[PDB]
Amino acid sequence: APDEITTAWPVNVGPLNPHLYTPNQMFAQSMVYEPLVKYQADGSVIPWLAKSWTHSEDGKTWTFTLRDDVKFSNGEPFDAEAAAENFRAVLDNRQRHAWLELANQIVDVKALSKTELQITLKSAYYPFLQELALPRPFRFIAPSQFKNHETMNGIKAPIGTGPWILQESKLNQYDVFVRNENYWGEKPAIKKITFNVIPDPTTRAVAFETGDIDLLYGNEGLLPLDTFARFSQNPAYHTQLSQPIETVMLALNTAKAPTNELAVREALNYAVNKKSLIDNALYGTQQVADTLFAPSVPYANLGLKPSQYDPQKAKALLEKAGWTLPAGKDIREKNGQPLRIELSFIGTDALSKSMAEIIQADMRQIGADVSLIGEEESSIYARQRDGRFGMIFHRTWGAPYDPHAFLSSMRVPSIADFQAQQGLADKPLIDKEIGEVLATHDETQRQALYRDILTRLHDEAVYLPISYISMMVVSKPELGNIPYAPIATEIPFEQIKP
Repeated sequence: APDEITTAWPVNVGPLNPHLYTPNQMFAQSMVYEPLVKYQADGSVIPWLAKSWTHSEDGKTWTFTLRDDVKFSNGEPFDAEAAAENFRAVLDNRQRHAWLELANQIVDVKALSKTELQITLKSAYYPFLQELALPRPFRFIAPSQFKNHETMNGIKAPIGTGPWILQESKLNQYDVFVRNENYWGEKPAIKKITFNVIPDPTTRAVAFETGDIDLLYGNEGLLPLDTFARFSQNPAYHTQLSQPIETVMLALNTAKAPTNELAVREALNYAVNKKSLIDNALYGTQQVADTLFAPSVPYANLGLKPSQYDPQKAKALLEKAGWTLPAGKDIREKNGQPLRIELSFIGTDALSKSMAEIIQADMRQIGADVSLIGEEESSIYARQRDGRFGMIFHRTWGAPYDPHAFLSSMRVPSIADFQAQQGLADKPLIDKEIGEVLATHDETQRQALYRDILTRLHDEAVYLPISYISMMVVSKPELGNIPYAPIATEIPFEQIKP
C-alpha cells in the first residue's frame, strides 16, 4: 500500500465546517474545500475555481468568471449560485470574521449567471484576492449541506470540491481521508491518508520510531526538538526543515505596569541572547529574529535597527528610568514596587516552559523578576483576549497573512496584539494608518504607511522578537521528498509522489 499513508495530529479534524474555526483544523478544511483563487509561493494568486476576473475603475466591484466543469464530491454542480450562497452563509456570521477585514468589506455577492460571480466592496480593499485564497472562511461547501440555508449553526456532510474527501472520523482516535476520484484538477498519487490522534509530542516520536506512522509535518512543536535533531542524522529516516515561515516573539503589555514603560520594554529587548535561547531550547533548529517581521516579508525590508543582546545597555536603560537595585537584592525597585512581570503560557507545553525558563533567567540578570504563570489552554486564550498578561508568547501567521492580515487584526480588541498595544499614545494613529494601508491605491503611499506602522511598533518595543521558525518534516524514506504548501497551515498531500 505505497499509496496509503498514516500520519498524526494532536486532535481530531473537527466537523469540517468551511466557515467556522475551533475545533475545525485548518489543514483538513484546506484538503476538502477550495478557494476561487489559489495562493502561490511568489506572492501572486492564480486562477482556481475562478478561471478569470476583472474589476471596476474604482476597484470596488469585482466580477469572476468561474470554471464550468467543477462538481462537489457529491455530484452537485459548483457554479456561481453555489458560490454566492456560500458568501451569504459566511457573511451571515459577519462578526465572527472581524479579525479578517475582507469580511467587513463585502457589501454584496451575486450570481450574474452560472459562471459570472459579482462581488461588491465597501472600499478598494487591495488584499482582496489574497484573502479569498485563505483556508477559511471563503471556501465552498455544497449548498445542499447547509442547515436551514446557513452554515454558522453547523453543516450536514462536509462536501467540498477538493482532491480529498473525509471518509470517517472517530473522536479521540483517527480521521481518514480518501482521494476524490471525480476531482476537476490533477489526481493525487496518494489514495488514503489516516491521521492518528496523538496529543503528546514525545508520543508522536515514539509512534514514528515504532513504524506506527509514516509522516509528521508541522511547526516547531511537532515532536521534541532533541529527537528531531537525532532523527535528522538517522539514516533509517528522512527529515526536512523548511526556510522560516513566521516569527515567534513575546508580546509586552503596554497598558500594564511595569511593561507600560518604554524604558522597561527597550531594556527587555536588550536582555535576551536569542542565539543562546535557540541553541539551548530549540537545539539550534531555528533562526534569530530581531524584528516583528523578517526582512524577507513583503513591505518589511526597512533597515530597522536590531536590539543586539547587551545586558549592560539593558541595565543602563533601567537605571535611567529609576529602577535600581536595593541592597542586597537582585530584583530592581522603583517607588517601593519590584520590577516584576508575569509571563503566562500553556503549562503543559514543555517547549514553552523551557523557553520561559530561559527568558526568566536572562531577565533576572538585568534585575527583572519574571514569574511564570503556566495555565491550561482556555485560560491562556481568555487572557490574551482580555489583556490579562504582562508578557505572552505569540506568533505571526506566515504568508499571505504577513504583513497585511496580521496588522489588520491588531485593530480588533479581542486580538492579543491590540491588547498588548492598548497603552501606546500613538495606538489611535497606528490603527488609522492600518485602515489606510489596506485601502490605498498609491503604491508609494502603501509602502510609507507600512514603514510607519512597523517602525512605530519596533521603536515602541511592543514586541520581543525571538526567532523565525520553520516547518519540520519527519518521514519514512519510501515517501520521498515532501513539498511545502505556500500557506503555513496547509499540508500539500496532493503533491506527495512516491
